[PDB]
Amino acid sequence: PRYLKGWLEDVVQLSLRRPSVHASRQRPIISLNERILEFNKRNITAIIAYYTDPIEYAKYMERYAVGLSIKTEEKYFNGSYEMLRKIASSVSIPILMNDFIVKESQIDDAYNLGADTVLLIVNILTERELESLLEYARSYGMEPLILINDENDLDIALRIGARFIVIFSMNFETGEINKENQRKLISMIPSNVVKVAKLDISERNEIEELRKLGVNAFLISSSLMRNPEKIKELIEGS
Amino acid sequence: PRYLKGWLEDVVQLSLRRPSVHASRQRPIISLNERILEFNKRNITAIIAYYTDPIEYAKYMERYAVGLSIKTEEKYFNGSYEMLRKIASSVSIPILMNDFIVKESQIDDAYNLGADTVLLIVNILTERELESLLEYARSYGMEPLILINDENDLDIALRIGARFIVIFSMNFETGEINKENQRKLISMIPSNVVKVAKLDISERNEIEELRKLGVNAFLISSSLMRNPEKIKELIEGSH
Ligand SMILES: CCCCCCCCCCCC[N+](C)(C)CCCC(=O)O
Ligand SMILES: CCCCCCCCCCCC[N+](C)(C)CCCC(=O)O
Ligand SMILES: CCCCCCCCCCCC[N+](C)(C)CCCC(=O)O
Repeated sequence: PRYLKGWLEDVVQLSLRRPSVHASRQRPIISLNERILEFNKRNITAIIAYYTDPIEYAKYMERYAVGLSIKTEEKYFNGSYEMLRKIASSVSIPILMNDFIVKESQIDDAYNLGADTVLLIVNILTERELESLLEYARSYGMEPLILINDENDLDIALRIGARFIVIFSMNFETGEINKENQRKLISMIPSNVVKVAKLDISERNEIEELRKLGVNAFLISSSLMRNPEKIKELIEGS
Repeated sequence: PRYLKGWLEDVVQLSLRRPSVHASRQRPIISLNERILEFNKRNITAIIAYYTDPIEYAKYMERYAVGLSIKTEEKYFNGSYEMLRKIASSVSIPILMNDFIVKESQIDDAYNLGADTVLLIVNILTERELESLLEYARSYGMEPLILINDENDLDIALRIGARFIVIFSMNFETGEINKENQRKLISMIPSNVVKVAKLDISERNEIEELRKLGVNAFLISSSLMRNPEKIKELIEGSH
């Protein structure tokens, strides 16, 4: 990967050592990106539920969300592989594995655990690595969601042929999104790319303008909320 | 302008020396790109008639075309400023003045002759010139149609904030379009740009699939045909 600083370098160092799992999947892959496209056709707002017990939430969100985002990074985000595997086997909507993917065995894990795609982060990989890991996931039938954070990220993402892009424009220190830069990046992205905008639930009212801007789906974090129904009702009312 | 070679250099040097005109516009701007979006909303195929007796042709296509393109380049395309004024004073659908625009006075000419927008061509202009002519056209209420011919063109147009793009991908000596590169370029354009594809009338069967790729309108040349009813009926049939 890249040679970074601080906690990002630590989580990169740790992820490079992530032991792979013995596991086998319960169902075939459900394409997250194509389901988003089918939600667009049917004029249903496509929201990836960004989860931070987890089985209860996944059960509730299954009837409403276009897909589920499950954190598996262990040191800084309290995730686990077993959590993912349990969620993936008892739900039948696409599961996105959310982690710091730096080697091919992590894509094996995601696949063997029941995930339907994985997150790739341009800003921690070389261009060579990103194309190699993008093609490795596709070998399993997984179009990964590629996280872009700035213009250079997007240049690389389009050069290697990414079809599934999530736009952050976030400071990896604080965690705040520059909405202005996010809008910019979204507007530079080809229309044959499935575009996902990262939001917090407090900015839920930006959804409609972002749709008109070309956004196909939304990766929505619910901050400190714990009640799936209340999360869902707050999304619904906007 | 950029440095160029062949006939393209010649027409660009001729255009730098194009005398301006002093006419008075006889009706307000009718926005071509918005009318295109109106047609999209109504599921009416939007086609810009690429005219190539012209007043009879214009009066006839006014009922069906989303807009008209009139050539005003004089030496190679047999166009004239006076033909543009007479057509524009006679139909009520948007008019596109198609020329080699390298200076602001030509945009003045378009406005004063009654055109509703202008063509700008990425590959004959520097980036600064193109951004400058873009805003000057916008000073009159003309969102120009920006012509892109390759990926470097498209990169420059999206950076300056082109909202209205026509995709050619044409060998500028022969006039032949690389069809699969035209489709590549179409798909590289963000979804919120109004997209126009150049077509020959013999390619009218590609319209539906081009709509599916995200194309909003079609700049259709009718080749050698001389009967405007036959031209319309040939397109009417293929839908
Ligand atoms: C798998 C999902 C991708 C999103 C992860 C983005 C990372 C940015 C979030 C901020 C993380 C901040 N923490 C918790 C590590 C604190 C570190 C603060 C610091 O830089 O000093
Ligand atoms: C090359 C010159 C192009 C002139 C534009 C001719 C368009 C022909 C359309 C004929 C109108 C037929 N209508 C009345 C049924 C409308 C068609 C509806 C549709 O767009 O499918
Ligand atoms: C006229 C408004 C601009 C539209 C874009 C022009 C593209 C046309 C390209 C085809 C060029 C064909 N020609 C005949 C002009 C070249 C031959 C000139 C010559 O050597 O006689």
